[PDB]
Amino acid sequence: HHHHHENLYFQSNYDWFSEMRKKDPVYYDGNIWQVFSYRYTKEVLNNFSKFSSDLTGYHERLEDLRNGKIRFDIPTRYTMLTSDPPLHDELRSMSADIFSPQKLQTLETFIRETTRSLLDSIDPREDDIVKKLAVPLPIIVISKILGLPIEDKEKFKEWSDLVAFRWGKPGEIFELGKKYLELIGYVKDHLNSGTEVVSRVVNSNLSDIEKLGYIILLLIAGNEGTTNLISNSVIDFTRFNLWQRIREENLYLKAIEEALRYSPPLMRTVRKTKERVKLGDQTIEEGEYVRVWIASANRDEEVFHDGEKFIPDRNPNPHLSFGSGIHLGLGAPLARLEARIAIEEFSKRFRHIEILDTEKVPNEVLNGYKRLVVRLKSN
Ligand code: NI
Repeated sequence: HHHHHENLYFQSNYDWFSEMRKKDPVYYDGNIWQVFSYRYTKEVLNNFSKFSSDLTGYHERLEDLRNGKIRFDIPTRYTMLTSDPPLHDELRSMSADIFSPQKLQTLETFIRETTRSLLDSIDPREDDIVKKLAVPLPIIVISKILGLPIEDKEKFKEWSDLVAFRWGKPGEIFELGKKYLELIGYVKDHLNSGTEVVSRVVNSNLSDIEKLGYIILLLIAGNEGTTNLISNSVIDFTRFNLWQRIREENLYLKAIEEALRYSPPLMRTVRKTKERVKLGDQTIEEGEYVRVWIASANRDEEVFHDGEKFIPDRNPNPHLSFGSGIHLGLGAPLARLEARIAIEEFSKRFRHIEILDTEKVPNEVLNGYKRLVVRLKSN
C-alpha cells in the first residue's frame, strides 16, 4: 500500500524510466498511479470504458451548459479531449474529415512555399530556428486551414502559450484576462470568415463555451506540439549526425517518426478510473488518476528493439506520441506533414549545421525548445 520511487538528481528521466520499466511498471506513489511499460500504457489508452478522459467535469456540467447557465469557466475544460463517449463521438464527428488525404495534398504547396519563405529569413551566421521556423509555420498553416486571418503572429504566440500551458485548470476566466480577453475578442470577431469546419461548430447545439473551447482546441492546441516536433527533429538529426544520411537515403518520413518516438513532444497523458480495474498485477480503485508515460513506453525494449538508440530508418515504429485508441490525435497527419516538409526544405538549403546555444521549454510534460541557436553553411 503506497511505495515511492522517483527520479533522483544523478539519474536523468530516461534512466529513471528504464528503471521503472524493469522494476515497477505500474506504480502507486501514494497519490497517483504511474504507468511506464508499452503494454500497460497502450492498455490504459485503449480501454476508455474503464479509464476515463472526463477529468474536467465536462459530463457532470453538460446540462448546466447546453441549457445556458455557467459564464466564467475556462473553455479548454470543455473539448473533445476531456470527454468520453457518446459526447466524444458527437464532438469528434464534426471534424474527423478535416485532415483527409485530399485536403492535405492540396495544402502541400502552401506549406512548402510558407516553409521556403520562413527559411529565407534565417541568418546563417547565427540564428534561432525555433523563432524563425518552428513557431511561425504551424500558426500560419493552421490559420490557412481554419480561415482565421492572423495579423500579429507574436500576440498569437503569447495567447497560444497562455492557453496551452494552463490547459484544464479549474478556475475563473479572469485568472488572466489581459491576454486571454484579447484572444476571445479575436475569435468572436473572426467567427464569420471561417472555413467549413469552423462554421459547422458555430452553427451547432453546443453551448457558447463549448463552441469556444472547440475552436481554441483546433486553432491553438497543435501549435506548440508541432513547433516542438520540428525543433526536436532538428536537434536529434544534428546530435546523431544523420542529416547527410537522411538526405541521401530519403529517410524523411521514417526519421520524423523516429523523432516522434525518441523525443515525443508530449511526454505523458492522464486518465481517471471509473471502476476498480486490474492493470497488470495491480488493482486500481475507482476514482484514482493514472498518469501514462508515452516517453517511457516509446523506449520499451519489448516493442522497440535497441530502444535507446536513434535509428532513423526504424520500421515498424508503433510509437504512442499521438496516443492510441478513440482519442488518437486528430491532427497527427497535419503535424507529420508540416514537420516532414519543414525538415525536407531546411535540409535542401543548409549543408553544415552547428548547434551554438539551446534553451529548453521548462516543464516535465512538454518536450521542446524555447530557443535553438544554430550556425549554417550555405551551398
Ligand atoms: Ni510515503
